[PDB]
Amino acid sequence: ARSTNTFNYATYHTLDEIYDFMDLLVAEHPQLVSKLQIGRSYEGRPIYVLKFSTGGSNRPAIWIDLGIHSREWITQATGVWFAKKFTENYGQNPSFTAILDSMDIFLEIVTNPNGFAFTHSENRLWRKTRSVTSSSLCVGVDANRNWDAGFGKAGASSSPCSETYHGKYANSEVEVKSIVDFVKNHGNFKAFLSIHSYSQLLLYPYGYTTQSIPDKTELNQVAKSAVAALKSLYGTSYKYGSIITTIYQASGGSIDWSYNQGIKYSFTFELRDTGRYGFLLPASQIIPTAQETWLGVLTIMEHTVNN
Ligand SMILES: O=C(O)C[C@@H](Cc1ccccc1)C(=O)O
Ligand SMILES: [Zn+2]
Repeated sequence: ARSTNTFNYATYHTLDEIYDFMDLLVAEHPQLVSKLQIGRSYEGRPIYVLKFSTGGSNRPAIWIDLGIHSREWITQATGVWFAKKFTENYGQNPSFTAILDSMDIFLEIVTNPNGFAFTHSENRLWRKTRSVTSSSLCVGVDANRNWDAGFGKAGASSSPCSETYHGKYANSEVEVKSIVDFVKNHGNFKAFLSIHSYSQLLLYPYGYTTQSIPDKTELNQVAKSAVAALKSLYGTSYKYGSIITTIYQASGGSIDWSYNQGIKYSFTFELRDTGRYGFLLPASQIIPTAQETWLGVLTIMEHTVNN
């Protein structure tokens, strides 16, 4: 509340709490972390990315996004945690310190502000954006169906009323469009991670096609390593594989897009649990989720810095 050291990481926060946190952290580590506004959401809320950097030109960078699907509250919670941890581990953890010395990290905690507000406001289980319009009384697009990676194919609904609506066209949602433009403009991203919940999966491309990525052996071996890492803390068991194979065919997904942009290291995480609590994971499992997912992510990032 008064400092990032006083913020309660073991509870779920609202939008303004999260935003105010961002500003604290920036304040406490001005040499390490910047706040960027890459856009504004459908209902005009600012969209923020934290950049963690030790300097340099346009260093290779790591993208992380959380909270694309608003009801997956454990993601935004992990995101806050990550932010602090980056600030904590730099100069303490030799590994993490080798990473930031050579790459930047871009973290988007609340990818989907509007639907986030709406989960607190009115329906806890809202998933989509809050876009309106057209020949529909139904609001919102499945932002993780809106990307230009086999847009509109099977694995997404063309019904506005659908929980998996894909929207009117690829990149129609300003929440997506804004990441698209920013990553295309940066042009030096090496990894692209998107955090979801639940069902404990680590996923690489594709979702939209049966076709194998050419990097399949590496990304699988990376996935494998990551999963092994994560499990090490608390013994949380994760399955890994390509989307379509592991979860289901899904079109217009983040990772397919990123990967098609030449960002080799594209992974999505589906965090705890497996169905016991589902989206309404207990405040008590925040920290132990964050810690373990951490190791998973840190393993991807070391692989990244190394190849
Ligand atoms: O919602 C989730 O957590 C599941 C996620 C499966 C997915 C992963 C990566 C890419 C595309 C689709 C989705 O349905 O968006
Ligand atoms: Zn999701």
